[PDB]
Amino acid sequence: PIAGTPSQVISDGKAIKKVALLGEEYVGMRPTMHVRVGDEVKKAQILFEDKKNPGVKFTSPVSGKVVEINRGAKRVLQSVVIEVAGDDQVTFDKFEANQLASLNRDAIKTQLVESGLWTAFRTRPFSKVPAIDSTSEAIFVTAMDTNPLAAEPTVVINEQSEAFVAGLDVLSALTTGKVYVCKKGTSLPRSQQPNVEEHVFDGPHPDHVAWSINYQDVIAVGQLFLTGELYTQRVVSLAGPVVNKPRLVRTVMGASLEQLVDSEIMPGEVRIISGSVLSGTKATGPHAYLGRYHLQVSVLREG
Repeated sequence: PIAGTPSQVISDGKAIKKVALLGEEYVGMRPTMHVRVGDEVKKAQILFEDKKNPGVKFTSPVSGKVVEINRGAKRVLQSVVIEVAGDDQVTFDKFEANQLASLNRDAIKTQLVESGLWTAFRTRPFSKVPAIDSTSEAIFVTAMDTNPLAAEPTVVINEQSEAFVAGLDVLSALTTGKVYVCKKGTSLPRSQQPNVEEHVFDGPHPDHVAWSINYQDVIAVGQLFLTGELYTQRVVSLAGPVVNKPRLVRTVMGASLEQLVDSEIMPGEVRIISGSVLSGTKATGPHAYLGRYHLQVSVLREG
């Protein structure tokens, strides 16, 4: 019973020379561009802002040069594409791990907003990035994944136990109430803060607004406050019936998916999806990049 089931083992992904942010992934987003084609950007430099969500910043995952600003019907921002070059970056304050749970909420927000990592959060429902002036009594951490062919979160978190817990400690200070780690039964490194809860699930077989953030973005939150640098590493499941060796591969936020799957694939006509067949983007043309909230890439036969 495989049908493209990934080996839950991490290895290096194929080389990535360009990345993008995808404008249509952010509910209600109406962009104001802060770069144009030809601009050089640092990692964590702002590429655009949302007119309908003032103060939220959408920042570059890499140092490089803006090579494409793709727009569709009614001029919607499809993608801002950055060709990797150099290692320039905006840096932020760093802290000892023992200080994180005691930081002030407003300083936490400012660092998350300024770095762009604030976009990791989405409200429930509406699925919008929270307003920067808002708070939540309930931050949910998704440390499980029910999508077919997803990466097992425990395997990823095991490489990054310190940063995962550090991220939970930051969230424990950010929430006005509790943090809820949604997980399968398998044990995980545990925050020591009393308002971080675990919610254990098993499956599948086969204002009062909560926020949600996935476990890889929690690792990124811990790295941001421990090191002062935006942490753009991703571990994604590369899987599907036409993937020769489905497995977990290291890549970067926003990675070119044409470059990521370069001869990982059996011959024939195939379709690349950022995310899963249940929740994904057809990764073609200006959309052929890893979506902000996607932790897997599915490649399937065409018919």
